[PDB]
This record gives sequence, C-alpha cells and structure tokens, in this order.
Amino acid sequence: DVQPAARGSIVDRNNDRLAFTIEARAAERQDLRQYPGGSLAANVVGGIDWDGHGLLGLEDSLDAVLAGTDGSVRHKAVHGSTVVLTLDNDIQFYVQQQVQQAKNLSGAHNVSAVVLDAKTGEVLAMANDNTFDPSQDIGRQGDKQLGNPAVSSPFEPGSVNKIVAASAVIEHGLSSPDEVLQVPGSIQMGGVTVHDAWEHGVMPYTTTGVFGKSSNVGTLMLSQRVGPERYYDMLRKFGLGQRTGVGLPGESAGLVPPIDQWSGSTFANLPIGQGLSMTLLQMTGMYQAIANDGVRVPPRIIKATVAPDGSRTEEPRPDDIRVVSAQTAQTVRQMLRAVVQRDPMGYQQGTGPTAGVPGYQMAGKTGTAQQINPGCGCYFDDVYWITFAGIATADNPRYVIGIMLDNPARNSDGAPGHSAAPLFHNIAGWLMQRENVPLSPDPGPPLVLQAT
Ligand SMILES: *C(=O)[C@@H](NC(=O)[C@H](N)c1ccccc1)[C@@H]1N[C@@H](C(=O)O)C(C)(C)S1
Ligand SMILES: [Co+2]
Ligand SMILES: [Co+2]
Ligand SMILES: [Co+2]
Repeated sequence: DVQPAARGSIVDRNNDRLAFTIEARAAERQDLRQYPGGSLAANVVGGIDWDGHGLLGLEDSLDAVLAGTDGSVRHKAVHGSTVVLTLDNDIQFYVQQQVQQAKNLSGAHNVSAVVLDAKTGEVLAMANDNTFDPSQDIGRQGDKQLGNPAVSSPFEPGSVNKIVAASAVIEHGLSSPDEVLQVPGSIQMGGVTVHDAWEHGVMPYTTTGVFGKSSNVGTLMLSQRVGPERYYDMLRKFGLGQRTGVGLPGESAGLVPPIDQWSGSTFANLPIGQGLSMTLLQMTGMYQAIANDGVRVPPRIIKATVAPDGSRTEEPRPDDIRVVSAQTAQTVRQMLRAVVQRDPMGYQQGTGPTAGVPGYQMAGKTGTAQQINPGCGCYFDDVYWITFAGIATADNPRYVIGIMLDNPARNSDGAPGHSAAPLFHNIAGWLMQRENVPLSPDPGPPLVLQAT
C-alpha cells in the first residue's frame, strides 16, 4: 500500500556528494545513509536517525526538503529534493585538516575556520577540530564535536574588531592611513584606564600603524573622533548582534549592548573588541564587507535545490548592505596589509608578519581577547581567544578567511607564541597556488606604521 519517498542527497557546489541513500535489506527494505567523506563537513551536514530522518545538522533542519512525502495506492510519492551547498569539498577538506592540526600543534581547546567567497559571501568552507563521524553511532562519540561552533558559539573578538573603528574613521573623513598620530602608552577613558600590550611613551604611529601594531590607545583616540552614535551605527551595519540567516541550525546572534544601555565605560571597550560577542561567521562576514568594496553580502551555505525530476532552483541571494564606500573599503584593505608587513628593524612590522604570503597583497588583522573567568564574573589574565581574519588579496579580493583558536599554548603551527597568523598563511597561500593566481613582482613600497 505505501510507496516510500527516496531521501534526497546533500552535495557540494560541484555536485560532489556529501550524503546520499542506498537501498538495502533487513520491515525488510532498509535505506542506508552513506557519508563518503566521513567527517568531512559533518559539522554542517549532520547525521541520520534510526528511521532515516535527520538527527542533527542540515539532515534535520532540511529534513522536510530531503525526506519528501510518502505515496500511497492514489497519491504519488514525492522523492526528496537534493540540497546543493555552497561548500567546495576540496577547500573544506584542506581547511578541516589544517584546523585539526592547528588544534594539535597549538594546544588550543578548540579551533575553527570559515572561508567566504569575497564578492558573494558564500561559505566555501566551515570547519572545527574534533568533528564527529556521521557514519558511526553518535552515542559512542561523546568525546567528539557534534555541532557547529563557527555559527553556534560566540566569543569576544578583541582586536579583530578594530576593522569597525578603522572603517568608521576613514568613511567619515576623520583620518587617513598616513596621518601621523601621537599615541601615549595609556589613557583614561570612560572612567577606565586602557593600556597597550607593550609599554611605550608617546609614539608617532600612523593610523596605518595603529591597526598594524594593534595599539588599543590609538584605536580609542581615533574612536573618540567617531563618537558613540556613529560607531554603534557601524557595528550594526557590519552585521553584529544579529543572525546572518546563513541557513544553518543553531546559529547564535552574538551580543552587542545597545547604545541606550551603554555604561560610562562601554565605549572604552567595544572598539578594541571587548564587551560584545560574535560568532566566527559574523567575524568573517565583517571582512567580507570590506573585501566586497564596502558592500556586505550576508553569508549563505545553501546554494540551490534540485527537484526529483532534475529541475534546479537557485537559492535567493540576500540583499546587499552598504557598510562603507568602495573607496573606504579599498583604503582599509590596503592599511591592513601593514598587519602582515615584515621589518627586521621591528619599526615597520605588524603583529602578523607570518600571515603574509610573498608575491601577494595579503591583508588581515590579529586579535587576542581575554576570556571571562566563570567563577569570578571577571576577565582571565592569561586565557585568550586568538583570532585572525584576512582577505586574499587586497588588490583583488577572492577569499575571506576567519580563524579562532580557543586559548592555545603555541602558534597554530607549533612555534612558540599564541598567533593564528600561521594558519591564515597556510590556507591563503594554498588557495592562491591551486587557482594559479598570479604573483606581483613589486609589492609597492613598504607601508609606514611608525613615523619619527
Ligand atoms: C587586541 O586583540 C588587543 N589585545 C589586548 O588588548 C588584550 N587585552 C591583550 C592580551 C594579551 C596581551 C596583551 C593584551 C591588541 N591586539 C593583540 C593582537 O593584535 O594580537 C595584541 C597582543 C598585540 S594587544
Ligand atoms: Co486521496
Ligand atoms: Co605566552
Ligand atoms: Co609558507
């Protein structure tokens, strides 16, 4: 009497299969969910329950699309539609592996990474370490990551948030990359005292140097030019505090205190990335806006669906959001090249020189945010979220890469320190090689971070 719907498959952007059903035997007919890549993108894909319906991930959030409706004899069975993700399996595989070995080499509690297409915001890779294997019983995998922290688990961003301040001082004509500043080693602001990660007297940092060296004091002085209203407006325009609508279950909205609830010290904290939280995806989406000439395209992982006949419907594109002018975006892309600039004299070196890839105008920003002590209601002194976000490349944005390390003892590559810059180096360099993207013989002249 019953005519069963055949579950749809989940494939990547080139129709490479992530999950698909085969017919088998034991009721007697029994359909088996196949996961050829095992753990590949399982944080996104999810896994099957006993009855062949989704248990978690997109298998469950898109179950109705994937499961179809059973027929009867008279009503025809509607077989499940196929879901085409924006993921590129080759990129996801490389990224997911690097993320696992960044966690191993650095001693972090977790490591995650997101790769966006610069112009379109599509999610080309989304990975975390320790990813469960959906071809195996979930109940034996309590020691595994069963979910998708890149969208579900916000953190305080620290210094990667400085893109907002930088975008606001440029867009509002309030400063320029080459402006020579005078930056003390500390200031009192909003009732509190803010210090730079190194002690120094008044330093002739350019605006380029404030972000390339990640001066908190410098960021805040430039932020006083913007004011709370214009800065809070730029936060909101950058997408923070609000879900992206990427199409993944369990997405968090993060957390931005609204301006009418600020305390006297909120403005002293937000421009340096403390006092607010965001997801890795929101973090990478901020850099997507800048990569896309100031136009933010909310990220999306569902590319299209194919009906049982074979007809394809593309997913509807989200509307553009104008965060900053194209001129502003280009100027911020170029400033951020200072973060990867190397200088043996130290003077004109940014915080993330290991992130540069020679022959390419790489551009990014490091961060080191303090985590909250759960048994205190106060910040740890030596527990951090490490964070990197970058664009490949400044002069021709193709890829946006966002990385977070949960409190590593070492670099992502195992060298001493605490930086995520080596992992951006690995992934961005590999993305350029595999597309045979051409080098550039001249990098331009070095950027000036520090005047006289
Ligand atoms: C942004 O991430 C800033 N970090 C801080 O002010 C932290 N409170 C801090 C953590 C650890 C040591 C010193 C300060 C600046 N950006 C960092 C980075 O770009 O990696 C920094 C360590 C240069 S300070
Ligand atoms: Co009927
Ligand atoms: Co240390
Ligand atoms: Co290298």
